[PDB]
Amino acid sequence: GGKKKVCYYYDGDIGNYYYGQGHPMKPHRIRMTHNLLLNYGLYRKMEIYRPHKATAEEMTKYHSDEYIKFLRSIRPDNMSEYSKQMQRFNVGEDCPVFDGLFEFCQLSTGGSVAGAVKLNRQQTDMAVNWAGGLHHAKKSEASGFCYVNDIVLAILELLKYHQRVLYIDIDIHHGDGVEEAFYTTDRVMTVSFHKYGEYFPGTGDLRDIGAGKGKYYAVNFPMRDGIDDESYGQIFKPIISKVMEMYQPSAVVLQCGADSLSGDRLGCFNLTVKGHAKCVEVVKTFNLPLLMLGGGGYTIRNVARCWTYETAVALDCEIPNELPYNDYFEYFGPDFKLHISPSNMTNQNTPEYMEKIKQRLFENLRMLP
Ligand SMILES: [Ca+2]
Ligand SMILES: [Ca+2]
Ligand SMILES: [Zn+2]
Repeated sequence: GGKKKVCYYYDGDIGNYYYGQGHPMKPHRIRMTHNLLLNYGLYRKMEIYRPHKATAEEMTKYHSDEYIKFLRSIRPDNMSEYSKQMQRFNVGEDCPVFDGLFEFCQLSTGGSVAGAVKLNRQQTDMAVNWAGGLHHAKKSEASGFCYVNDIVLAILELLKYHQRVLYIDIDIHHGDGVEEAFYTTDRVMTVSFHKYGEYFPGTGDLRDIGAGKGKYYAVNFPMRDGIDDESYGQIFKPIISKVMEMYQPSAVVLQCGADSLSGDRLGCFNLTVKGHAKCVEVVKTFNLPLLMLGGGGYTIRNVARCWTYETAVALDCEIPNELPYNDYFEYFGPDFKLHISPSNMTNQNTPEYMEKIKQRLFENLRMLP
């Protein structure tokens, strides 16, 4: 399918937002990512855009007027005047109020949508927005560190020019927000691979398959602790292949949540950057308008490496394992390499389990026209 034109969305301000003392979600990781790919000379091969700030008008194409209205108003100075509404909208602990909250959502969202609009116009083959991928956010509620669901809004944009859009979610956590939004339609197929069993967000069972017009247009691959490169690659390509064959989308959205990497602070998977990036490689080969977003990721050196590498994969541009000098060079010790080693954790996902789940999803997929 040849080399592909990549467009890439980043706001220099994004790293300055702070969830608070001790919070694992660190918007700084995107700036590190940015700096890393810059120092590898990857700006030479792609177009760089600074997203606009998405507006409430844009946000309410999915979200309720009341919830956005709230997000626009809530500040740390005025919290105690909003306790009820906070509780209503699950803003308080997991999803803290911080300085610039709304603007952060605006910039996060603005890349996802600008990416979609760019793809809609047939001006890029791939769009990259690492600040996006906030799959947990719900119509009137924040969840799992996400406030505004940029993915959904982006898909609402793609649906303007595409009958069928494929959403794939390789974050360790289940894409409930996206799944939920599109649960009753066939215009969006959602595919989430994720840890399942006593683990946020609690949804994403094999048996969760959509409803109504959208029965079989939601697909879930529940996994256990310690999944590795061979196990993941054993099933990702076969499943993505069958899905492409049966569903035939004309646009793909790929959430590349990096918390599925080995050594993640909150994750319990054992993938490498290469294993992780293999997913991007597989979806790439299909040659469809492809929007790539971020998501989870809490060992921030590993997040930087992951998305740097995956941007380079978008570009089909080989980069050395020797990290170039960069503004965060010390975060990458003691090795200063691009690629990571798996840990020695047990893979609870037997080869047999992986084959069984895949055979069951195959059954489900036979049910499409
Ligand atoms: Ca997932
Ligand atoms: Ca669906
Ligand atoms: Zn996650």
